[PDB]
Amino acid sequence: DTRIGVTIYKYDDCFMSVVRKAIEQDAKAAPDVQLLMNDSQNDQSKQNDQIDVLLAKGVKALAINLVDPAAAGTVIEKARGQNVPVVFFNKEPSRKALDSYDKAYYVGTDSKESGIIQGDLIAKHWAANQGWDLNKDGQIQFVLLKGEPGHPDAEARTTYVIKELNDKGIKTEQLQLDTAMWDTAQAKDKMDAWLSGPNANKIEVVIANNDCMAMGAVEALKAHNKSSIPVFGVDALPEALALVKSGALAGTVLNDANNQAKATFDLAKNLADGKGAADGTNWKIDNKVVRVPYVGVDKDNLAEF
Ligand SMILES: OC[C@H]1O[C@@H](O)[C@H](O)[C@@H](O)[C@@H]1O
Ligand SMILES: [Ca+2]
Repeated sequence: DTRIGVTIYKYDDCFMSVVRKAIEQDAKAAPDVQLLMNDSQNDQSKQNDQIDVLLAKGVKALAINLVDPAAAGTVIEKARGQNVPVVFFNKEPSRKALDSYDKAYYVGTDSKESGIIQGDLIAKHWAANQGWDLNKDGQIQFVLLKGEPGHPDAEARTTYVIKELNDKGIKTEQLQLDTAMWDTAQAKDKMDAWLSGPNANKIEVVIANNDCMAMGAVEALKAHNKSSIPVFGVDALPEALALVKSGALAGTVLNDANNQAKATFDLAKNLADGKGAADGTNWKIDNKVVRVPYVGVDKDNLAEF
C-alpha cells in the first residue's frame, strides 16, 4: 500500500469540508492507496508538526492545504528532507516557492476569474434591478466581506469584482470593507455592525468573497429587516444554492470542489508511485499547476446545478 499524507487547513471551513470529503471518496477507487487525513485546526504550527509526523510514518507523497500560504517554503523544506513530492491545494504558493522544488505542484483555480464572474453577475442583476440604486446616483454603494488577508482568492476576488463592475461602466463606492476570515459568524457580526452604524441606510449591495460569509450577511440582514439588500457569494455550496432558490442570495459562483479533489488525488498518487504527475489522466498541468474553472450561478441557470 502507498501512504499519502493529507492536511486540511481546518475541517470546519465550509468549502474545504466539501473538498476533504471528495478526496476521501476518490481514495475508495484506489484500493492500493491509504490517505492519512489531518485537521490542522487553523494553526500552521499544528500543521507543521502533523507534516513531521506524516513524513516519519513514511508517506510517499503529501497533499497540503496550507493554513498560511506564506508557509509553503517551510513545508517544501520538510518534504525535501525525505525527497517526497508535495501537491499543494486551494491555498496557492508563490511562483518562487513552487519553482524552489521540482517535486512541488499546485491544484486550485484561476482566482481572478471568480472575481470577474462575480462582478459580471452583479452587473447583470444591477441592470435588471434599478430599484437597488437607493440614492439614484448610478453608482453601487457596497460593503465587502473579505477572506483571509493575503489569501490569493481573497485578494483576487476583492480586486476583480470591483474592477469588473467598473470596467463594465458601473461606478462603485466602497462604504465598508473588512475581513471575516471566510467564516459565517464573523461575517454576520461584521454585517450587523454595519447595519447598526450611522449611514447603514446607504448600503445597496453586499459582496462577499465566499458563501459562508455571504450566509452570515444574509442572517444579519434578516435580523434588521433589510433583506431587500442583495447579497453575492462564491463557492455554490449546497446551502448557498438553496438560498439562491429561496431568493435570500442573489448569486454565487461554483468553486469546483469535486474536480479539485480529483486532480489533487490523481497527481499525488502518480507522484507517490514515481510516475509523471498527469499520467493516465486528462489533467492539463501548466508549469506544475492545475486550475479548475469557476462558473457563475443564479436563478437563471440554477437548474444546471
Ligand atoms: O482556503 C479556504 C477558502 O478557499 C476558497 O477558495 C473558498 O472560496 C473559501 O470558501 C474557503 O474559505
Ligand atoms: Ca447608488
